[PDB]
Amino acid sequence: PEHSQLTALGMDDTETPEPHLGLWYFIAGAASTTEELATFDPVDNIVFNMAAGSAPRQLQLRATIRTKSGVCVPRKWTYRLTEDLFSSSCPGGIMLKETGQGYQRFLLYNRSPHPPEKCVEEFQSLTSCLDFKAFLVTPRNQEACPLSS
Amino acid sequence: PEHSQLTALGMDDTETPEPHLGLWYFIAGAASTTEELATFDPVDNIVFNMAAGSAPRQLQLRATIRTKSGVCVPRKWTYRLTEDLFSSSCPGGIMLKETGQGYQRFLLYNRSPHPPEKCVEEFQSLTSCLDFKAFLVTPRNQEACPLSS
Ligand code: NA
Ligand code: NA
Repeated sequence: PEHSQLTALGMDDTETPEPHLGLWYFIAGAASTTEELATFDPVDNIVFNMAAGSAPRQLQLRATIRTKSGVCVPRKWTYRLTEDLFSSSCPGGIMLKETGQGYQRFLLYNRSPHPPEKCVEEFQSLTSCLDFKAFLVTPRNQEACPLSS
Repeated sequence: PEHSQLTALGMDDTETPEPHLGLWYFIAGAASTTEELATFDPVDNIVFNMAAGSAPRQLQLRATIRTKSGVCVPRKWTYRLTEDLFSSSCPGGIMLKETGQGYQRFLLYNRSPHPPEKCVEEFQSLTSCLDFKAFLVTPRNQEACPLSS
């Protein structure tokens, strides 16, 4: 089972509930090339929940993508899990690193659909610092899409 | 001419003189694997100057490495140049990214042989954040070595 790889890189540890409960939102991505972010160009917003993957060391995201054009695309994604920022800039936040052969991207989620702008700024600033200058912030102009139970 | 690649990633812009004049010191390195830093294990300190490389888009470092065992190894290195941190944490600092096929490392220099410890801490913290957890700080217990003119 070859899946894309997630590594938790840091989070706001004071947020509730634990990560496998409740909803998360997709805020922004940073990568070294535009290709590693292009998949998100049609996205307005993403609401999702994270679950343990039944098989070991696995994460499942159940998502509904709100599209810039206004429609909703439901999605169930399975990943392999790997074997400052959130202290003030990003309350309710989590940053993950997505990895497979030939690609890397950093992904910024939040418990809130509209976190304080200084979160995206600090994430941009930090990733830009280390030369991951391809950057994408979801516009989040539209309502979230329905997501099951 | 295939050389290792340097990209200036940020610097304290208030330091004098311009980078191609005066001396610099090697403070620390961060990479994703120990292999990308192993070359520096025998190092106590490095004093060097940076020069334009006569051929275009090229940088030359003339260095003398003080070795942990106490000796001095002179060095002339030629690189290809690419086509927050320093605002407070690292006065006199510069961070570079060294790159070639199959490897990346971030390199921290300073005008001063012993910058304030909160510089190394912020560089460690920032690189560690983005999952570049192989880390090396030169011990700098010994005197710098002589370097020409
Ligand atoms: Na920087
Ligand atoms: Na972090």
